[PDB]
Amino acid sequence: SGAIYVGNYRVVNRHLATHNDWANLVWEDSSRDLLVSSTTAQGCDTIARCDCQTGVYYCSSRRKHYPVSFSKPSLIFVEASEYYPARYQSHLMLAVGHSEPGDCGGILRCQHGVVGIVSTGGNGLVGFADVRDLLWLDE
Ligand SMILES: CSc1ccccc1N(C)C(=O)N1CCC[C@H](C(N)=O)C1
Ligand SMILES: [Zn+2]
Repeated sequence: SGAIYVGNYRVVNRHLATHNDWANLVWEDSSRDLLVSSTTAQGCDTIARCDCQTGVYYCSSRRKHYPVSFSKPSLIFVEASEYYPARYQSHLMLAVGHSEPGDCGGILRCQHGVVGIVSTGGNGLVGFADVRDLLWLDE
């Protein structure tokens, strides 16, 4: 679980969006596993605008923040789960790190701010949904 709170926006994994989220929708993309809903109060997260490939992510299944190197946002095969059929997920970055289902929503941050949120994983892999291209989150 977890979200990004920037301006009057709440950014969550689309597969974990609550009933309150769909009733206040701004934008969603199934192929990216992202959903953005509107908020009444202003949030304080800053979105990174960079091409960093090193950062720190929060892993709820270990209660630890880990430093990682991560790939550039790409179209990557994601196996079928209870939330999506087998498909390519776009704008996804992989790192070598622990993750389990339950860790989705953990923030990945670099020196410039929020880069993305945990969205997928594997044996010793963790995947993050990038948000650095969503320039409109700033305005
Ligand atoms: C952190 S998720 C995880 C971690 C280790 C191992 C497996 C997973 N699973 C199952 C995973 O990748 N998911 C389930 C949630 C939806 C994901 C998606 N964006 O399509 C696919
Ligand atoms: Zn950066």
